[PDB]
Amino acid sequence: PGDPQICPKRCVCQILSPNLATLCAKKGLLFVPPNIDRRTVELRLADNFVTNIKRKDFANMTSLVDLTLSRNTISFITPHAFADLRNLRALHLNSNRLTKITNDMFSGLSNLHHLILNNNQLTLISSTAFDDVFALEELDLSYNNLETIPWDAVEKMVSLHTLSLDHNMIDNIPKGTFSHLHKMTRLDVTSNKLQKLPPDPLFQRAQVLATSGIISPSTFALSFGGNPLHCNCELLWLRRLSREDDLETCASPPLLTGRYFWSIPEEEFLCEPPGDPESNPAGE
Amino acid sequence: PGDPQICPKRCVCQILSPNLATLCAKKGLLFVPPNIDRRTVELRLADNFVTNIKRKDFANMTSLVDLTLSRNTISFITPHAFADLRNLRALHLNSNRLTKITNDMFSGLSNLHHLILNNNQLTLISSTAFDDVFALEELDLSYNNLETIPWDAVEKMVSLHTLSLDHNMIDNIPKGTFSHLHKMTRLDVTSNKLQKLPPDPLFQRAQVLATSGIISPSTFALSFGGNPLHCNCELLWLRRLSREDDLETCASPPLLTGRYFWSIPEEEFLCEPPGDPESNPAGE
Ligand SMILES: *[C@@H]1O[C@H](CO)[C@@H](O)[C@H](O)[C@H]1NC(C)=O
Ligand SMILES: *[C@@H]1O[C@H](CO)[C@@H](O)[C@H](O)[C@H]1NC(C)=O
Ligand SMILES: [Ca+2]
Ligand SMILES: [Ca+2]
Ligand SMILES: [Ca+2]
Ligand SMILES: [Ca+2]
Ligand SMILES: [Ca+2]
Ligand SMILES: [Ca+2]
Ligand SMILES: [Ca+2]
Ligand SMILES: [Ca+2]
Ligand SMILES: [Cl-]
Ligand SMILES: [Cl-]
Ligand SMILES: [Cl-]
Ligand SMILES: [Cl-]
Ligand code: NA
Ligand code: NA
Ligand code: NA
Ligand code: NA
Ligand code: NA
Ligand code: NA
Repeated sequence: PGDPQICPKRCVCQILSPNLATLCAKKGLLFVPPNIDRRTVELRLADNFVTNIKRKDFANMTSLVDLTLSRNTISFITPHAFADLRNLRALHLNSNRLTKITNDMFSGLSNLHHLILNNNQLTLISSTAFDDVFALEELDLSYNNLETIPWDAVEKMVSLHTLSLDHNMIDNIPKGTFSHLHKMTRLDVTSNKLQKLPPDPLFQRAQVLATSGIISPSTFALSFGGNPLHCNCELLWLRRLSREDDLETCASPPLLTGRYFWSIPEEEFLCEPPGDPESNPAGE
Repeated sequence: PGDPQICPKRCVCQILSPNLATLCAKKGLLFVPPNIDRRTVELRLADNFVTNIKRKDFANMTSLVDLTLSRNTISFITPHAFADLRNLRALHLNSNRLTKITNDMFSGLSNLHHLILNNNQLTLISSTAFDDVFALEELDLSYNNLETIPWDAVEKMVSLHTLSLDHNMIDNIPKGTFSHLHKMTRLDVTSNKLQKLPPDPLFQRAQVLATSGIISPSTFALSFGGNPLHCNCELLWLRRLSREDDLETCASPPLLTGRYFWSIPEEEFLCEPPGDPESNPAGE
């Protein structure tokens, strides 16, 4: 309807026509203010103490595009809370207390290009949780407890140019995930449990080359440092890249344990014919 | 013995007589280097990826004073790991993955004046864990999951001048804890579950006073903001202090819900004679 504009007592509401924005940031709120005009395009709740997301909070916000909950203490989100936002392109949940991501949490958002989850305690993400977010251009999981993510849903995100997994428990990356993703310019796996990384043509751009007539800048940013790397032939493709030394370190095999990844010559990365690994490349 | 000095390959060892220091910081280590001279006074491991503390790591370090493990990913500490350090005055565990503090973890350290635990996932601290640390001048629990701490052990720390509890789940502070602690200059309870705060004479110094012939600086730093304050007569002593407005907010009673703590007049903080609280001050 054509009702007059609603603004919470503690917030500031801006109208730059047609758009309307509700800025509540750093007001000390313990919960989402009850009266927020449903026509708000941008909603800034960041740097508050809100602990809970009620179903009624964001209900019926059709034109809502940016929503920033960052730096709140949030342990719970009522199901179907975001179910009413079709137009939301960006959502910032970072620096909260979320321990889990359910299937129904993000289920409604088709138009979302940015999902920022970093600096939470999340130990788990449900299998279908990312099925509807396939339009994401940015996904930040950094600084969490995750040992795995819905890889099958991630390999279906075509336009994603940034994936930040750093500072997690992730022990494995499936081998074919990035094949169909040609927009990815950034992957940060730093401080994880990875013993191995899958080869991808994208990673061929993670090195600097020159003296061909042009000095080629690095067009892909990859950081694998801080992982318990098991150093064998499977990582040789990575050892062949010409890169800065980030102090990456091999966890295994025992003779390579403790030594810098780039300080090891290429000839000393060895796979053992048939238990390292385990018809591997030697053949059997 | 008089053995030659041991230094790890990746570290730098300084001798300023008599003292010896081993600086391993930011070397990318996945574990504590095995050879570290047992006579080291200061050991800097910060900004590494070490995940585990073995019994042998710090064993037999008698003269060790400062030990900084900060900004590591550490989920486990072998029992009796610190049992051999009598002279340790400072220990920095901050920014790690520790989820728990056992009874045997700190059991050995009498001389410890500084314990920095901030930015961990700790949900629990065992009842006797702090019994031996009674000499602590600084204890930083900030940014954790704690709902309670060994208050009985804390009220026995006489020389403690700083306690940082901020950004936790703590729902209650016992009423008599700070009575015997006259050295405390700082308490940060910000972003907790506290509905109430106990009155203490120390908190009488948390306000600024002037026009008596001297403008008195604030000699005690207290931050209670970001708590679900239940606003009744029990907090009146706090409302009487003349302080900056940090945007503290009452969670309850319903008529005070959402309103700024300092925007409420003193006459509107009311306790109800006999269920708020519950022979309370009205008498029964
Ligand atoms: C959402 O919309 C429905 C109908 O469109 C209405 O009944 C309900 O009260 C609305 N809720 C909010 C929080 O606006
Ligand atoms: C610690 O000292 C004991 C005896 O003093 C010795 O047997 C043991 O090997 C030492 N361990 C380390 C790690 O220095
Ligand atoms: Ca964009
Ligand atoms: Ca495929
Ligand atoms: Ca393709
Ligand atoms: Ca690790
Ligand atoms: Ca000191
Ligand atoms: Ca007492
Ligand atoms: Ca006394
Ligand atoms: Ca809170
Ligand atoms: Cl927090
Ligand atoms: Cl974390
Ligand atoms: Cl970490
Ligand atoms: Cl935290
Ligand atoms: Na906050
Ligand atoms: Na946080
Ligand atoms: Na390994
Ligand atoms: Na680190
Ligand atoms: Na951390
Ligand atoms: Na309350």
